[PDB]
Amino acid sequence: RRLFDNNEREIARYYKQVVEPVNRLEAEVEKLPDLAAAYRELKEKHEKGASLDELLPMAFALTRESAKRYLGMRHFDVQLIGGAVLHEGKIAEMKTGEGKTLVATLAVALNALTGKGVHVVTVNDYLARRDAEWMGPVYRGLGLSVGVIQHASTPAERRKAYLADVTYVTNSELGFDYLRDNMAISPDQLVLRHDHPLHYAIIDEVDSILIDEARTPLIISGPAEKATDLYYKMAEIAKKLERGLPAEPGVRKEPTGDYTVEEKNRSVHLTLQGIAKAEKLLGIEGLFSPENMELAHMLIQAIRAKELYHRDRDYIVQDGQVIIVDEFTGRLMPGRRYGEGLHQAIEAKEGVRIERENQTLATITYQNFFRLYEKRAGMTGTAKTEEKEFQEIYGMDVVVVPTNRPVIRKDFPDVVYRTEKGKFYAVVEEIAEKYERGQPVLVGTISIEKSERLSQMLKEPRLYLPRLEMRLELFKKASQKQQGPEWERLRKLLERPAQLKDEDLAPFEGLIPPKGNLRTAWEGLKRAVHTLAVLRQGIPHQVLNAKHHAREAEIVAQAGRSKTVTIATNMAGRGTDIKLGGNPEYLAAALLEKEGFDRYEWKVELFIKKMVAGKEEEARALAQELGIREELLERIREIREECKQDEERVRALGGLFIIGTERHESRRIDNQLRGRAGRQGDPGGSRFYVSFDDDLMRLFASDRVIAMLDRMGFDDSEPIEHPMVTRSIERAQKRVEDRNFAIRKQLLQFDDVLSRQREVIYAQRRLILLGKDEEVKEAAIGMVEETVASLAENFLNPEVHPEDWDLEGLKATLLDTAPQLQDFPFAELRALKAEEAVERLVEAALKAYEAREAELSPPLMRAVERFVILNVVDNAWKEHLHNLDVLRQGIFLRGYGQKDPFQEYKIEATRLFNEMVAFIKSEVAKFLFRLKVE
Amino acid sequence: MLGLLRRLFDNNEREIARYYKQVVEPVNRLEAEVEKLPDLAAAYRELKEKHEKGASLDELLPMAFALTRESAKRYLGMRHFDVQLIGGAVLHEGKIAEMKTGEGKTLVATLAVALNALTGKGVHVVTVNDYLARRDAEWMGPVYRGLGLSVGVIQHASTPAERRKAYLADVTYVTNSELGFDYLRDNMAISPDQLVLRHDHPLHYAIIDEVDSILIDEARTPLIISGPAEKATDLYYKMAEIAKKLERGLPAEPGVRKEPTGDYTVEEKNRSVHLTLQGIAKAEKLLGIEGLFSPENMELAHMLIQAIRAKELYHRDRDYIVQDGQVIIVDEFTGRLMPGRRYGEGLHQAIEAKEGVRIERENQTLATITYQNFFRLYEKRAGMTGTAKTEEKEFQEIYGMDVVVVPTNRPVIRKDFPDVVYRTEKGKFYAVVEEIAEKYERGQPVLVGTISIEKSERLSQMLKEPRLYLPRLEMRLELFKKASQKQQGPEWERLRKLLERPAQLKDEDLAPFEGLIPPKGNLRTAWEGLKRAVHTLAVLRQGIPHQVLNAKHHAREAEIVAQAGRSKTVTIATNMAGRGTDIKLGGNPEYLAAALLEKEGFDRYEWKVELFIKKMVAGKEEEARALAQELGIREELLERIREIREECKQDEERVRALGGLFIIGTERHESRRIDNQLRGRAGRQGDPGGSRFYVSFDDDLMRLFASDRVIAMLDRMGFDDSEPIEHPMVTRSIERAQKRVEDRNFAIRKQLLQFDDVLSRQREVIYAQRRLILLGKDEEVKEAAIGMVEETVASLAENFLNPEVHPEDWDLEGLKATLLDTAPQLQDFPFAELRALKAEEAVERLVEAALKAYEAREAELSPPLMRAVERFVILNVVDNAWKEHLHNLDVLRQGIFLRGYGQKDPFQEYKIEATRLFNEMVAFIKSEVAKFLFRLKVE
Repeated sequence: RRLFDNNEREIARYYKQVVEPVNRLEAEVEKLPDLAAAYRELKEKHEKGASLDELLPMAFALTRESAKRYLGMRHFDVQLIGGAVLHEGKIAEMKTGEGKTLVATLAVALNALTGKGVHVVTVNDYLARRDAEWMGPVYRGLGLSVGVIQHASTPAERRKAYLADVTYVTNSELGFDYLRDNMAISPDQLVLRHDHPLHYAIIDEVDSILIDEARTPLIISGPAEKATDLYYKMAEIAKKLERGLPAEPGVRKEPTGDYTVEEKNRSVHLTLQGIAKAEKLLGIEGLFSPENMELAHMLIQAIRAKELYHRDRDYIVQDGQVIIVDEFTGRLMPGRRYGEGLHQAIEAKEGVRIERENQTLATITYQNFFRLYEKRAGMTGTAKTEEKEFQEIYGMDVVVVPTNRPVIRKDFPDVVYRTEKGKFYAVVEEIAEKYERGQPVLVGTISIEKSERLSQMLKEPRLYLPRLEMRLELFKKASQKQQGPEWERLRKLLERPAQLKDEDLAPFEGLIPPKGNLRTAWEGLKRAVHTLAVLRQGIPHQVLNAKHHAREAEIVAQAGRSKTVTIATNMAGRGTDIKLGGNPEYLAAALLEKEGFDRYEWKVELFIKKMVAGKEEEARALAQELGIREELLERIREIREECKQDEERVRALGGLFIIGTERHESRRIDNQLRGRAGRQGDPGGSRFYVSFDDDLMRLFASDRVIAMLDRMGFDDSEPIEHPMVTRSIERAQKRVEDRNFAIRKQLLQFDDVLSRQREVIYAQRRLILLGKDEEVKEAAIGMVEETVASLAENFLNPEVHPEDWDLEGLKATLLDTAPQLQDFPFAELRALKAEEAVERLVEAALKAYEAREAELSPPLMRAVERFVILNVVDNAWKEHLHNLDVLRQGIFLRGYGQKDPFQEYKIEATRLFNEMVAFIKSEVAKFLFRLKVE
Repeated sequence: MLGLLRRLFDNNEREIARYYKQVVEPVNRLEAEVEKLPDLAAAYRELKEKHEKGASLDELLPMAFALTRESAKRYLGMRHFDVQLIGGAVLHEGKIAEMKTGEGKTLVATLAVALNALTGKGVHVVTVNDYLARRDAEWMGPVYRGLGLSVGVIQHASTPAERRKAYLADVTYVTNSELGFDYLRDNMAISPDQLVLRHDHPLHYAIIDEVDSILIDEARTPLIISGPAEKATDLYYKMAEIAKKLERGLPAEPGVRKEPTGDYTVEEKNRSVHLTLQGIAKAEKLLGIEGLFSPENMELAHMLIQAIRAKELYHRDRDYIVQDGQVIIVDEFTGRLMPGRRYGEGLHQAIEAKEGVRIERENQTLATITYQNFFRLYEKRAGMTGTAKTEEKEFQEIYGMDVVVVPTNRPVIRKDFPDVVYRTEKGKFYAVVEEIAEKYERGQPVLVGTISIEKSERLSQMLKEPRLYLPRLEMRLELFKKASQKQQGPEWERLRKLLERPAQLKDEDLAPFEGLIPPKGNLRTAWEGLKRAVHTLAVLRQGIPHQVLNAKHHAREAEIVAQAGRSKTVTIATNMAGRGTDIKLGGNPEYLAAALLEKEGFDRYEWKVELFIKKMVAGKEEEARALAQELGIREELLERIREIREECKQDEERVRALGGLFIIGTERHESRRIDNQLRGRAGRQGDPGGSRFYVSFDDDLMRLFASDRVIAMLDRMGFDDSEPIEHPMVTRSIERAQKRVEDRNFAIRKQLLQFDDVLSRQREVIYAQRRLILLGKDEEVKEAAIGMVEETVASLAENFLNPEVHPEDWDLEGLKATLLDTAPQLQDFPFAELRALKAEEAVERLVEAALKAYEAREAELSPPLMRAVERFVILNVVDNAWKEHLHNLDVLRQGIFLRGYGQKDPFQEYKIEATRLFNEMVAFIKSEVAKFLFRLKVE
C-alpha cells in the first residue's frame, strides 16, 4: 500500500513536512508563558508576508500546546496530519468522532491568522454548539474568538458570530443565511461579513453534507406573488377604460390608450384622464407614482394584455388555462408563462383562474454554494469511496489518514432472512445473547416504527411466542414418526407454551439422536425456549429515535457499559464517542448538583479529565481552586474505578458490537454504524441483517429479482446463503447509490444554468446595496442610456435616410422621460440620420438629471435610484424564478427527440433572462423619470 | 407472493399459460389424429399448400408442430415435451426462449424451424462453433427429412459452392462468424457465381442457439475485412510528375476551342476540364494506349483527373496547411485545421503526392458489419439460451426480441453453494484440490472450470503431482502445532515426532491419537484440518485421473465430456470447454456410436443407426429389432450395447445418490450469466447436483476490474492468508467488481453500435445501390443510370446558370463544365435560350439532349452492351469510391477521438462529419458515373 498509492507516499511526506517538525518544536513552544502572545506574533509574521504554508509547523505546535494546557489532549501525530490535509483544502478521512473535532482546530488556527473568517459546519446544531464550547479553551488560549450559530439565533447574534475568528454552524443554517443575505433590504439585515464573507470552510461530515444531503436544493417558498383579487380587478378596469387615438398634428393623445403600432411593442396610456380614472378606483394619483410601483405595473400590464396581445392568435386557450403559442413552429407553447407576470394578467383578461400557492423566492444548491468559498475542505470516516466526485465538483482530493490504533473491530458478514419478521426474531435472539453474556449492544434501525417494534418484542415477551411455537410445530412434523411412551410425554408438555422452561426439555434429551436432521430441530426448539425465558427475565432498552439531540447524546455516551442495550434509530447518537463504561458524563452529573458546569468549565472538566486520568499533581491544584472536598474526590474515584473494572469485563467480553437491522442506501452510511464500535484500537464487532422485505430490497431491487427471489422458495425461518441472493443484495445497494448519484448530478446540471443567472442579478443587487453612490449613480444612468438608445433606435434607425419615423420616437422617449425638447430634434434628427441622434439625446438626459439633483437634493435622487432599482429587479426576479420552476417541471415531457430536454431548457432559459434584463433596464429608466418624491 | 400473486401479476406466468392454451393443449389434442398418418412428409407438403393458399403461419402452428413432434417421435424417438412446444412457439414468435440445459434447446429449434420452413424462403440456425452446427444438423436430420425438409450445413472448410447449396436448403446450420463473413463476402463479390446466400431472401429468419453468447459476449467487436492498400504509392507519385510536365491551357476563344491540356474551373467553379486530345494523348503515351484509357482504365482516368485537380483547383497553403506530419485539411468554416479529415474520391493521397508527402501502404476496411446491425437485417430474428432474461431490455431494444422464461421440465434441485473467498490465488487453489480429492474419494463426479489454459494445467499438475499438495499438509501441520504444544504429556510427544515426518502420516497414524481430541471447537477444528489434508494427500497419491479439456479439439473433448457423469470421473473443463454435450450421469449413445464407428458408419445410416442406439437404450424390443434387421447388427453388437447401457443405468443410480455432478468454478467470469452456466452444467433434468465458486483477491476479476481503491483497502485489511474469508467489505467488492465489468462491456458494445449505427444507414444505401445493379434488373438498371445523368447535369449547369442576375452573367464555364463531363456538344443555340431565357428552361433543356446522345451510343454499342457499360461503370465508380470512404472513416474514428472541443461529444462531431463525407461521396459518384458513361469507349 505504502509503496503503491497516493495515500501512502503522501502520508510519509506529511510526516516529514508536518509531523516531525511540529514535534521538534514542541520543546521550545512549551517553554512559552503565553501562547496567545505567540499567536498574535504569528499574525504579524504572516502579515509581514510569511506564507501560511511555511508558518504551519509553528502554528500547529502552538495550537497543540494550547490544547495541551487549556484542554489537556496533545494532538496525536496523525491528528496533525488531518490538520494539514484540512488546510490543504482537502478531505481528511478519519474513523472516529473525537479524533475529528480536535483535528479541526489545527487547520482552523493556521487559517484564522488572516482573520478573514473561518467556517466549520456540521450536520446538526447540537454538535455545532458542542464542538464549539468543547474546544473553546484551545481557541481562546491563542486569542481566537468562538462564533456559534444555532437555529434560534437572531440576525444580530448571527452577524456577531460570523464576525468572529471561527464560526460553528450547520450546513442548512449557513446555507439559508447566504440566500437571505441576497434577499436583504437594509444592510442591517445582512449577517455574513462583507469583506470575505465565505472565506474558508471545513465540513465536519462531508459525505453526509455534500452527498447524502445534497440531493435537493435550498428553497425558500414565499406566499403567492400578490393574490387573485388585485389581478381580476385589474382586468375589469382595463375594459371600463375607453380606447384612445394617437397624436394628431400638434394636438396630443386622445383618451387613455395609445396603442403600439400593432407591430411595435409599446403601450402608451398617457392621457392624465386615464391615469386619474384608474387611481380613482383604489388610490391617490400621488401614491400611484410614488410607492405604488407594483400597481402601475399591474395597470400597465393589464392594458398591455388587452390591447397589444391578440388572444386566439398569440395563444390558444383551453379548459386547462392559457397556453402560449409559438409563431416559430406554429404550435402551442408547452408549459411556458409570460414575462414580468403578464401571464396571470392575460389569464385575468381571459377570466381564466389564476394560482394561489407558494413559489421559489431564492434557490441555491449545496454544490454551487460551498463552491463559492475561497477555500473548502472537510472530514469524515467515510469519503474515499466518493473521491472522484469531490475532486471533480468541489476540487477537494481525499486523503486516507492513518488511524491512531489498529482497527480490531470484527465486522461479520450479513445474515439474510426471507421474511422481515423472521429477520427481527433473529435480531432479538442476538440481543438476548449479548445481554446475557454482558456485552453491550447498539442496534441500528432506519425508522421509528421499526425502532419501537423492536422495543416491544424485547419488553413484553408475548411477542417471541410465534418463534417458539413455530420452532415447536417444526420439531413436531418430523417428530411424530416416533411413537413410544416417552414421546407422548413431551407431546403434551409441548401442547402448552410456558411449562416449557429449560427444565421441561432437559429430561427428554435422552430421546435425541446425535444425527443431524432432528437434533437440528431439537436444538432449534431448545434455543427458542431459552430465549423466551431470557426475554421474560427482562432486557433494559433505551431507544434513541433522534428527537432530543442533547438528551440522547448523554444516553449514548454510556452505551459502552456492560449490560447496556441501545436502539439508535437512524444515526441517532451521531457524534458522541461510546467508550466501554462512560466516565466523565455521569461525573459531570454528580458535579451538576454541586459546582455547576458553565463558568468553571475551564477547571471542572480539566478536573474530571485529570482525576480519571490519574494525575494526583494536576488533579489537586484544580481541586483547590474548586470546592472539592474528599467526599466528591472519592465518589469520583469510586465511579472511575468501577468503570475501569467494567471496561475490563467488557473490553474482554468482546466490545461494543453493533447490530444493523437493515442495510442503508449506501455502503458508507452503514460502514458508519459499524464504525461506532472498536473506536481507538478497542475490541468490537458488527453484523448486518437483511430480509427480502426490508427497504433496500423492494424499493431499489429490480422487479425481476424481487420476483425470482420469492419463486426460489426459501425456507422462511432459517438463514439464507445463496449466490443469487448475495448477488442481488450487494447489487441493489449499488443501484440506489447510483440512482442518488444521478438524482444529484441532474440537480447540479440544472443549477449551473441558473448560476450565471444568479451571478448577475445577485451582484447587480449588491452594487446597489453596497451603496457606492459613485457606482450607484453611474449604473443608474447606464440604464437610461440603453433603454432610450434601443427604444428610439428601434425604428429611428432605418437604412432609409431622413424620411421615415419621428413622432413615435418622440412619445417613446417622452413616456420614459417626463421631460421634453421638441422643435429642434426634427432639425438634426429628421435631417441628419442615425449617428448624431443617439448621442445628442444622452447629453440632454443628463442635464435633466442634474436639474433633478436640485429639485430633490442629490442625496434623495440616489435614494430613489436605490428604491427604484431594487424594487424593479427583485420584483422581476421572483417572477423569473417562478417562470423557471414552471419551465423545468414542464418542458421535461418527452419533447422533440434527440435535442436533450436540457438543451431546450438552457436555450429557453437564457432567452427569458435576457428578455428579463431588457424589462429591468427599461423599467428602471421610466420609473426613475415618472416617480414623485414626497 | 410466490404462488398466487405473481400468477395474478406478470408476464412470464400469464404468458406461459396462454402458450399452454393456444399451443400445448391443441398440439396434444391433435397427436391422436396425426399419429395415424402413414406419411408425415405428405402431411407437411400439404401444409405448404394450405399456407400457400393464404393460411397464416400462426394458425397452422398447432398442426405443423404436432407433425414435427410425431416425426421426431418416429424417426428420432423423442416426443417434444409440452414445454419444448412452448420454446418452439416463442422461437416462432421471434423472441428469446430461455431454457436451462443443452438438448432441450436443440430439439426445440426444429419446432419453429418447421413451421417457418413452409415458406421455403430459408431458415438459418446459428451456434457458437462449427462442431455444434454439424452435430445438431445430423443429430436432428431425421426429424427434418421425415417431413421433407433439406438439411443445409456450413462448416468453415466449406467451399463457396457447398455454401450456396447449403443456404439453398430449407434449413441451414452455420456458426455466427461463418454466416457473418459470408454476408460481407457477398457484398464484395465480383461474379454472381461467387455469391453464396440466396438472392430471393437471403437472410430470412434466424434462430440463434446461444444468443447471449453470440449477441453479447461476442458482439463487442465488429466483423471486418481489410484488403490490400487501395492501389500503391508508385502510381500515385507517377501521377504527380505527369501533372507538372503537362503544360497549362487557356479556355475557349470565340469559335476556336480549348488551348492545351488544362481547362481550369473558373477559380470559383469546381470543374477541371482537361480535354484537348493532346493532353489525353500525352498522358496515355506514358503507360497505356488511348484506347485502354477510356475502356477499362477507368481507375487510371480517375487518378489522372484527380492529380490535375489537386494541382490546379486546390490552393495548397490556403485550403490546407502541411506539416512534418502530413497534409492536414483546413476549414474555411472556422478558419482552422481540419483534424484527421481526408479528401473524397481518394483525392487526399493525390494532394499528398503533389506535396511530395509520404502516402500510406497498409490495409483498410473493405466491408464492415457489427453482429448487431447484421442480425438486425433478418426478416425475423429469434434465439435461445438458459441465461438471457438478465439482458432482456437490451435484446428488446436492439433486436426487438423479448425474453420468455420457459418453465423447466423437471424442478431444479442443484445445490448452488455460496462463494468461498481466499486471500491468495495460490491458497484458493490449494483449497480447490482439497475439494476435488474429497469428491473423488467419496466417488461423486467433478467438473472444474478455469478461465485459461495455464491455470487448467497448473491445477492439473497439482493433482497428478501430489508433490504439490505437501505445503498444504505441512501448513495445516504447523498450525495444529502452534496451538497444540500447550499440552505437554507422554501421548502428545508421541505424535509430535510422527508429525516430524510427512509421509508416515497416512490415516492410520492419526487414528490412535484421536483419544487426545477435545470435542471442543478451537482445536478439533485444527485437528480435522490436519486430518483432512493427510487424507487428501493419500487420495492424490492414490492418483486422481484427470481429463483436462482446454477447448482445442471440439469433437474429441465432447466425447470425453459425455462421460464426465460417471462415478470416479474428474474433468477440468477450461473455458466453456465441453459446451454443448449434456453431461448425463453416464454417457450412453456417444460411446455407443463409438462402438458402431469401427463397424457400420454413422453418416449414411444416420436415419437408422441413431434411431437404433436411441431405441435400444430406451428398451423397445419391438422398434429395436426392425432397425437391427435393416442393419448388420448381430447379437455381439446388440449385447455390448445392452452391456454398456445396463452398466450406465447403474452408474446413473450411484452418482444420483452420491450427490450429483457438482461443478467447481475456479474463479468468477466477466458476467453472472457466463458463470451461471457452469453451474448450469449440473442438475440438468431434475437431476441431483451442486456447485460452488472460489475467489481470490488475485484472480482476474478482482484485479483487472476491481477499483484501485478496493484492490488496496482489501490488502491492508490484512486477511488470514490461508483460511476462508467472510467479510462485508469483501463480498461487497466482489459482487460489485463483476458488475463493473458487465457494465464496462455493455458500454464497450454500446459505442461500437453507435459508431456502426451511423455507418448502417451509410452501408444500407451503397450496399443496395450496388445490388440493384447486380440483380441486373435491366429496366431498373437503365432507369437508375439515366437518373445520375439527370442530377449531375442539372446541378452542374444550374450551379451558376440559375442566377438572380437575370440573363447576362455566366455562360462559357457552363459550356466547358458540361463539355468535359459529356464528350458530345451543341453550342450555337444554347446561347439563345440560355443567355436569354433565365433559369427554369436551362436545366430541363439539357436533360433531353443528353438522352439523345445516350440513345445514339446505344447504337455504337447495341442496347445490350450499353447496359453492360452501365454495370461495369457504376460498380467500378461506387465501389472504388466506397473503399476510400471506409478508409476515410477509419481514419476519422481513430482520429477525432482526441479530446476535441468540450461538451459536444466526440460522437456528435463524428456523426456530423461522417454524414458530410457521405453526401459528398454520393455527389462524386453520381457525377462521375454520368461522365464516364459519356466518355467511355466500347471496344
